[PDB]
Amino acid sequence: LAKRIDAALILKDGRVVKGSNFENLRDSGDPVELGKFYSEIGIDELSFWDITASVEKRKTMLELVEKVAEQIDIPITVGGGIYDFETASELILRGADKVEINTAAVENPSLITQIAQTFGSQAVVVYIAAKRVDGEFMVFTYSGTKNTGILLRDWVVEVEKRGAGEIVLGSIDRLGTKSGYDTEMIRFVRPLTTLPIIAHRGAGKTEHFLEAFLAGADAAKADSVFHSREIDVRELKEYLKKHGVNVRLEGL
Ligand SMILES: N#Cc1cc([N+](=O)[O-])ccc1O
Repeated sequence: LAKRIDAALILKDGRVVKGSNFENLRDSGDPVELGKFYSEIGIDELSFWDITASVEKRKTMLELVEKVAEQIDIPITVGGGIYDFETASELILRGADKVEINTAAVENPSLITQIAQTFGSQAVVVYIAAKRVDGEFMVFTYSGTKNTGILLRDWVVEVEKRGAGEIVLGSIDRLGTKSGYDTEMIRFVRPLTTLPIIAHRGAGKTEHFLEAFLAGADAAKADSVFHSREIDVRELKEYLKKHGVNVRLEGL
């Protein structure tokens, strides 16, 4: 395939947290206008990740999905507080192409075969959060705090086997850093699974993305780095092409 540049939008109350620095938008903080803007300038897939806990927070997502699905041309993934089949089913049907699950996946791994059987494996993204514990990659859950004792070697083969469509590979050690994708972790996972692998956490500069794809990543996601305008998405794509990565450009 080619390699994707996925962009990720963190939501509270259907708002984009800290918004964005594109002064040309009408509502920097509006996910719909931001998301559709990223789809006009190079992003290949978008993530809508909701940090809302609240009472009517399942509605605010089903709302925004509906508004987003009529407007945005590229694939959309949703995750944030998705713990059961009800919530995913309702989200895919309201307009979500893929639903992300994590803790609920590790706690009942058949929720992914469940979502898969109904909506197709392509609709199921398993986010795996891992950090080194005593020289050994472990899967963590609950926002990367609960050391589940499942080592990643095995979770990556289980996830594939249970029917997931793609994995987001997030290195907890890189949260907030801007040193680069954990390319050791990517290289460690790469032979364990034929599934598409989305690199996440670390991105700080252009060249980090070239590193991520040589480590075997099928895609790289970042967020703040694009919204702050540290890395201009179009620049990022001309670079990746300059040095032999297969990425889709536009050319006007
Ligand atoms: N994808 C993703 C994602 C996950 C987390 N998270 O599992 O805390 C936060 C922000 C994100 O964009």
